[PDB]
Amino acid sequence: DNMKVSVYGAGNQNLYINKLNLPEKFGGEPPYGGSRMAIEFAEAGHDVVLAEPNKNIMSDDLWKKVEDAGVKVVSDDVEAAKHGEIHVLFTPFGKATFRIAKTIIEHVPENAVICNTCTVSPVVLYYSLEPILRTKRKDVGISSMHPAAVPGTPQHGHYVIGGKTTDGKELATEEQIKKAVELAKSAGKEAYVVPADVSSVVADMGSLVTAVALSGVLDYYTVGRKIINAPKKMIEQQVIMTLQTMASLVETSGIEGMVKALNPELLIRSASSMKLLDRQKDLDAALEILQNLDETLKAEVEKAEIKPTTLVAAQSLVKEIKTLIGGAAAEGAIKRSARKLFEH
Amino acid sequence: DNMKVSVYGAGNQNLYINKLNLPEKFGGEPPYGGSRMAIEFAEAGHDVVLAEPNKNIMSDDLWKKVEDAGVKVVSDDVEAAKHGEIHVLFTPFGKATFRIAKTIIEHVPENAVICNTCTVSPVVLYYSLEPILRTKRKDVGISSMHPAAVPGTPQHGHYVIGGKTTDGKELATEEQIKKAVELAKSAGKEAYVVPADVSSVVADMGSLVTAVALSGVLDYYTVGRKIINAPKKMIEQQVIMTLQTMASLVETSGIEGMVKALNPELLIRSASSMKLLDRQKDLDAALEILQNLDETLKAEVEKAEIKPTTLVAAQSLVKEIKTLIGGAAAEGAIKRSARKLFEH
Repeated sequence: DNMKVSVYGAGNQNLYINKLNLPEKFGGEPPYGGSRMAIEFAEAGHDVVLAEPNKNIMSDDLWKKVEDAGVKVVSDDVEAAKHGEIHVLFTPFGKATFRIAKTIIEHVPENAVICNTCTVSPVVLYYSLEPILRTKRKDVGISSMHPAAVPGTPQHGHYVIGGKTTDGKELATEEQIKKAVELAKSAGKEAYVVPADVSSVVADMGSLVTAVALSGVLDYYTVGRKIINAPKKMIEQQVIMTLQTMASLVETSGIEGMVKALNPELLIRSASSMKLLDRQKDLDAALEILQNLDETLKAEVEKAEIKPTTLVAAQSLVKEIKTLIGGAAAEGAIKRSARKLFEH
Repeated sequence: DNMKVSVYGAGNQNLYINKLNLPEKFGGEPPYGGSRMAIEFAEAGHDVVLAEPNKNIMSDDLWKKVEDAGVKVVSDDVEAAKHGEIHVLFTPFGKATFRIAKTIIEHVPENAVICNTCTVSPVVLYYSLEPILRTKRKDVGISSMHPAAVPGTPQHGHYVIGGKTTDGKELATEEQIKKAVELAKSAGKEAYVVPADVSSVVADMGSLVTAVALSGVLDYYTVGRKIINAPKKMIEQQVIMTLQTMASLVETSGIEGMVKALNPELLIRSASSMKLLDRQKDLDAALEILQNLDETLKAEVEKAEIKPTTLVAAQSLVKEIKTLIGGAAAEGAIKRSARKLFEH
């Protein structure tokens, strides 16, 4: 393939090189992140444009490397928009990802696909563009290419690609998803297609939380079934209640408000009595962490306010709303409320 | 002082003595659980009835201990219902909690309060009784009395009492809650009032999941803010996304379906490149656990089906539904869907 590829954002080389010291702490050599993605795509033979308005985002010697790989660098996102059949956003969190996506959407070629990388779930990106996608650009697809490590480090061995959602929504066509997969594979990375509604949870930075929370769920699942012989449905209900309540508390009250509501001291005492099995290293680590909370953090937790939080069964509620106001109106409600939290 | 108390359920002594091996691993002597609460309440000078239909739940010799404390044992829940001003449901069980509550609600004395102990959230218990509580028995309160460990063990030093919810709902009057607090304090216990919509997540066995998940969130919060310098709002959004997605997948697809959806092998690779600070023992523990999943478990994960699961911002969605159909109808939908998952 000789795909036309546009990458947006060179990546913050000061962060990677000078703050985090990736070369020594992880390995590889600069540049890292989006400009490295561009280099790898160009070396795989694709026709690559890198859009980066801020020339000072890396040293002259690193720009040399980008250029030597055959990457064409432009400062104007619209020029990049017109070039690519696939558009890869390596963009600074928040308004930048949404801003650039909204900037390029009116200019990308017929049937183009736009992919986020580390910032924003593809479902949220889709929602942010939905007024345009639903009508004038029904041809444009949304997907993602989550590296799961910083590109340029030896830890970067694959991409996670957001495909058809678990509830059957196709945010991009099969042809568009195949382009993302090939782009990942042509650059020697493995490519894993995952439902777009879960892709960011398995690959982005928050995967730390996913991994730790999951180990806790499995720990309890084992204790519950193998020691207590609690019914499976009950164990599942308790897991749902805990994860939902924490998510809802963070949503209304922030991390500190959530911490205030759950009360680490009380939590430690109850969780302690669940120390039963041979090795529950997750539980041991958790008890040590909660009992030695940051001095500033404890003070910031006591200052926090617990806001009104509604107990819900979320997927059961989604079904309830679909039957109540109809599929179209429910999806509208889900879209608008998702945007208000994750975009606005 | 010297209240009339009714306790329902003596507790599965085989579980406490033989499954959990409490006498050796934790301490104290049987009976444990509900019958031990009755004993302690009687030793504090209260007038106690213990309702237990199955006399074979424990040996005659353990029954002796209960009677010697002055506890009156009956097999009929309705008899206990007429006796108490406070009713304590010791049903770590399943739906028996709902059956007994529905049996006693028409028979409890004026102004009685009904408290569950483990597993079932008082908000859900309230919902299951709501048509009667909102019509014929507006005098009755619902609360909870979650022990910090199994009653009878040395580790049990406090109770968590479910009070007014975070969104300001009063399931019981302030006076009924203070009665519960006074009772809980029997035998020298501490008693803490926690909003009823979060009390079960802090004190029940699911607190294992709460503690471990919280340690992951705090780990990521620290790394995110102090090392990577990720914006706080980004960290909170990813935390919400992770917790919500795991909760929703378990709800639609079970533990096995959720694991299948998130894929521990993929998870280990992404989370590994977040081993980014001196001590992150939760992360270390999680990576080892995910890498050594139970064989029998793995086969049931490959057998599992990932069911339609909808990405949502739950509290934002609750607000959106309210603006669409009004507060009363929204609360109806929330109540019906909560009962469908947590009560059936």
